[PDB]
Amino acid sequence: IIGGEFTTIENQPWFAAIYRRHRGGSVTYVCGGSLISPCWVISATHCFIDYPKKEDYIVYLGRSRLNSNTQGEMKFEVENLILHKDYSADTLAHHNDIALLKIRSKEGRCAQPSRTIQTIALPSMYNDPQFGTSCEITGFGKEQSTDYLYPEQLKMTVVKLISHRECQQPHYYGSEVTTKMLCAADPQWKTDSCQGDSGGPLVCSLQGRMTLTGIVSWGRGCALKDKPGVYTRVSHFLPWIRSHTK
Ligand SMILES: NCc1ccc(Br)cc1
Repeated sequence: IIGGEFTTIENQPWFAAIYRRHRGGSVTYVCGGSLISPCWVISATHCFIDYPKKEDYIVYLGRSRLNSNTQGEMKFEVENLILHKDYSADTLAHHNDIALLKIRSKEGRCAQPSRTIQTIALPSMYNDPQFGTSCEITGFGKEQSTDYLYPEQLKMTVVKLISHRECQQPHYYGSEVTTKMLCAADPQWKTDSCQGDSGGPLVCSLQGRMTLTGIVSWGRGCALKDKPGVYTRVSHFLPWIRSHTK
């Protein structure tokens, strides 16, 4: 996350931290995700397309730090890694960039709510907030596009949903942005998601409830003028989600 502030998992208790196991025994961070039910984490297909075996991944919930332990955290294995059949990537854009991870503990349990772990609501079919609405994004991604390290503490920031009309303009992304996506950015372009924030939540208040409106997908750089963050539009994937969550 570029700009914004350091936070803790209690302020974003649906946030899932996804890592990959490495030969040589190293484990490194992959992407964010969101807990949409006790057994299911939603994320972005692009995080996993290169290495699609579930056995390689580990999901933490309740985790406020990247490479050290948080009290109350819970470790899970990936019982089912579901990537979208129609995923494809442009030079810039990714399409149908959505994924599901079915989680279970080695002891076989799914997630139990606590001070640091909660599910997040899906939006109702085709129901998104209006443009100009303020939403929050969260992640362990880079603090500056040029950095080589990820921050050790979880960050969040606030961005504003931008109209399709406006995200169409050729000084933005043009044809590359579609109706399966949402755009969001800072009015002054000073804060944004960045590399490593992919798969994480874009959270908006909807019917007096924190709702998972977007999934961090792609952008031109991070926090660059006229290049807002692009997000998978969750409200247009409910059939995919309901079907594959059975
Ligand atoms: N795919 C990494 C990335 C995602 C969002 C923005 Br904005 C920038 C980069």
